Order: sequence, then structure tokens, then C-alpha cells
Amino acid sequence: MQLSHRPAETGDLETVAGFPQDRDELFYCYPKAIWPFSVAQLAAAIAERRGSTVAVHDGQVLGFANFYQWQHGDFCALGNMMVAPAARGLGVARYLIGVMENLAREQYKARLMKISCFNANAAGLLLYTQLGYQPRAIAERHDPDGRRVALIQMDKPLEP
Ligand SMILES: CC(C)(COP(=O)(O)OP(=O)(O)OC[C@H]1O[C@@H](n2cnc3c(N)ncnc32)[C@H](O)[C@@H]1OP(=O)(O)O)[C@@H](O)C(=O)NCCC(=O)NCCSCCCC[C@H](NC(=O)CNC(=O)Cc1ccccc1)C(=O)O
Repeated sequence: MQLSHRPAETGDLETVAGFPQDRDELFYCYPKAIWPFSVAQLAAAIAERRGSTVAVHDGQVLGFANFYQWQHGDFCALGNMMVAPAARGLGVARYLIGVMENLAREQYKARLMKISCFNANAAGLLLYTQLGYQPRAIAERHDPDGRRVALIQMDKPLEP
């Protein structure tokens, strides 16, 4: 469907902060955040990151992403990837990741995009696989209940 993108704005914060539907979803897209998510937590992430971007369809903000890490000439890492629940499965994240890949290439001369995905997040793992990301390593992490989870580190070459 028809999608556009632009930098995130203050008026987008309340909608975007509403995207994660439970503690698990919040952990998957922003593991340092604390449930419940809030506009203050989102604004703080935006201020300390780069490239915060929204995807819009039919006047609705449906998706958000930024760079978790950025290293000129080297790589960027995708951060805070989240989509409105009613709009999932429709290509919003696919679209926005394409946008972020282009931004990494153009703004950071990145050769590689990194994406890390928690093991329980099948939807994420499958999407990133469809976009050409390959798994490289697995790291142990802990969820908010102190349970041990596996963070799967994936990457993809970008090219000029
Ligand atoms: C986005 C979403 C997954 C997808 O958005 P879509 O808009 O919905 O995606 P389409 O573009 O439509 O494409 C979807 C594709 O997948 C196929 N599909 C399969 N199953 C499906 C299903 N059930 N449903 C739908 N689709 C399913 C489907 O067929 C299609 O493939 P084809 O049909 O096209 O082939 C959507 O469902 C979402 O928002 N989920 C909730 C949030 C979320 O999980 N976000 C991803 C985060 S991974 C990124 C995490 C970045 C994390 C980062 N930190 C790090 O990296 C590392 N720091 C740390 O660890 C620090 C730390 C601190 C404390 C303690 C431990 C550690 C950061 O802090 O920011």
C-alpha cells in the first residue's frame, strides 16, 4: 500500500509510544526501556540516537525506526523498530527498513546494516530473513522477569 516517510516529530510521539502492546513487545524493540512505555522514554531515545523516522499511510503514522548505532564508513544498527498493531503484516517494516538502509548508505557511508532480534520474536526473525539478513552470533540477555533469552545478531551488506 501507499507509504511515505519523514523525520519523526513531537506530534508523532504519543502515537508511536502506543505501538508496543505489552512488556514483551517493548522489550523486543527497546530492551533498555521500562514498561509502561511513555513519550518521555521515546523522546529520550530519539535525542540520544540518530535517524528517527516515521512511515505514513493515508494520514496515519504506522511505523517508526532509528539507528541504535552508527559508525561512519562502517555500519549502522537498526533501532526501535515498531509498527502499529492494526497495520502489521502489510509491509510497513519492510518499507521502513529499506528507507533506513538507504539512510545508512547515504548519511553514514555504511557497508553493513546490523539488526539484533530476540529469540521469541519470530515475526522479526522471519522478516529480517526475508530482507536478506543472515544470523552471525547469539548472545545471552535477560528479560524483565530475569529469565534468560537469546539475542540473535544478524547483518546484511549494503553497497554504494
Ligand atoms: C516490526 C514488526 C516485527 C514487523 O513489522 P511489520 O510491518 O508487520 O512487517 P512487514 O513489513 O509487514 O513484514 C513482515 C514479514 O514477516 C512475515 N511474517 C511472519 N510471521 C508474521 C506475523 N506473525 N505477523 C506478520 N508478519 C509475519 C510476513 O509474511 C512478512 O514477510 P513477507 O510476506 O513479505 O515475505 C512488528 O510485528 C512489530 O512492530 N512488532 C513489535 C515490536 C517489535 O518486535 N519490533 C522488532 C524489534 S527487532 C530490533 C530490535 C532493536 C533493539 C535495539 N537494541 C539492540 O539491538 C541491542 N541492545 C540490547 O540488547 C541492550 C539490552 C538492554 C537490556 C537488556 C538486554 C539487552 C534497540 O535498543 O533499539
